[PDB]
Amino acid sequence: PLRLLSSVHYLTGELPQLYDYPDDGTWLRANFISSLDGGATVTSGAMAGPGDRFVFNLLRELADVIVVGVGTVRVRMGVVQRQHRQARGQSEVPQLAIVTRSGRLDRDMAVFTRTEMAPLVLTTTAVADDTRQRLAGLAEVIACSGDDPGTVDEAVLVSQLAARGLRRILTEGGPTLLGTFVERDVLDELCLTIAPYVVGGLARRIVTGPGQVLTRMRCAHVLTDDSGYLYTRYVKT
Amino acid sequence: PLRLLSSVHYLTGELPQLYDYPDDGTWLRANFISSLDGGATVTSGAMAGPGDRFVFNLLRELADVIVVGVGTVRVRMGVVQRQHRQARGQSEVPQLAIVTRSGRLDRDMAVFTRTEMAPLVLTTTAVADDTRQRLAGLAEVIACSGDDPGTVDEAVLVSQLAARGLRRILTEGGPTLLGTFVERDVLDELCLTIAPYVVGGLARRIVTGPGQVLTRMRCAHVLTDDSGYLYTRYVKT
Ligand SMILES: C[C@H]1CNc2nc(N)[nH]c(=O)c2N1
Ligand SMILES: C[C@H]1CNc2nc(N)[nH]c(=O)c2N1
Repeated sequence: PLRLLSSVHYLTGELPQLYDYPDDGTWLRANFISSLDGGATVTSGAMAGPGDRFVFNLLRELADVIVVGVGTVRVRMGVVQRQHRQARGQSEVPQLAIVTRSGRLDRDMAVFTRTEMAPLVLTTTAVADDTRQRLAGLAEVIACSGDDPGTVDEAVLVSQLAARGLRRILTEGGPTLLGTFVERDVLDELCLTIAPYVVGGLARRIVTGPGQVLTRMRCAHVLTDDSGYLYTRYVKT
Repeated sequence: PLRLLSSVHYLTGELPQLYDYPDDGTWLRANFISSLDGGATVTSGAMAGPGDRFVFNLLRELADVIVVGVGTVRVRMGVVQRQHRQARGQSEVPQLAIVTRSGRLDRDMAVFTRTEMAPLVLTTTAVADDTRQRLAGLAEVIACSGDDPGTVDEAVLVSQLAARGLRRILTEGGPTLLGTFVERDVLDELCLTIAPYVVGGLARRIVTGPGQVLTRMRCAHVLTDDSGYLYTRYVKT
């Protein structure tokens, strides 16, 4: 009933295929890293070696847009990355989209200053106009409310991105945003690097919040390196 | 730099070898299960299928003693298990050891009633005598203090078990106890079942507490089944 996994193929070229987005339709992929004991932070960078950086950069290269919660904002491509993106018919650098319920973003933000192009600000119908005026010249502000003008509806958010030709979506956090995607069951795929460390009880998980679900996912692949990291890809359902 | 893992060997007999304890010396192994998003509970049973039950029972079968914190106590072997244990020179059923700093255990406890043999109660020098008197007939009470008679020293605990011929140690929790083992760096091995679910932000991790470490571990193996569970074994350092 059990089978041993082992190294069977040196990844030839072949990696982007293992992380391909579907040929059509919207697809929301998350990429996170955690310790063996489920801790997300030490930031997570301390747990991330060269292999994980390689996967991380690849997933950014494949994405139309990278969606990030505003807590975490408090995107570089190199020549080859830009080439590959252009060949596949994408913008040279992926768009950044920042999720905020309050819209309380400052112009003086690091996020607005060191980019090639204006990020998207994804927010509610209720604060969209004022946010649009305050961020004039810096960001495109998009209302992502469903039935309730005072909240962000995750399915609507995803649809708003798709409607702008940004159907291949990547999110890297933070844990609150990811927790809402998981709670609302709009997360299509989780790529998770399992780092070979234990960190003890203090650290938070890769998801936080009040939500509680039991969403079955299918294991699409597990990669590894000599350092004993596991680079996993799981897909609904 | 990356290699693809895949199924290469149907586990013939062969499983206990993959989970062997060292031939001599003390060895503290933990066995836990968690979701992809690092949640330990839904209890953890809801995430545990037949494969995980099989591994769980095997690890109990291999152990000299199972150490559990008192929060979690609020051990069956079948004929074949007993045979195997006897062949390897072990007691027919592994000993249970309950860790308590306060010693505040009641005689009326479920843990004392449905067992073949008296559990060990691992506690402090300061409360050992009174605990010994209250639990007369039900438990052997062992003081596990190091320099401080009011605390449990994890290294001493492990040594007290070893001194009684119980050098092959398994712990299944709870998260506070595991968190102290991790914090004190006395955990030699973690067997971790990664269940193919996300559960959202509410659940706790497999470890809790104030501790914060960065302990590198080596990946000894990863097993899998058709359901997409990963049964991992990591070892210090
Ligand atoms: C901030 C986090 C976010 N998500 C991640 N995912 C992987 N795989 N590696 C990281 O360093 C990080 N950093
Ligand atoms: C109570 C927990 C304890 N540790 C475990 N480890 C595995 N692998 N499976 C479980 O159900 C459990 N149950």
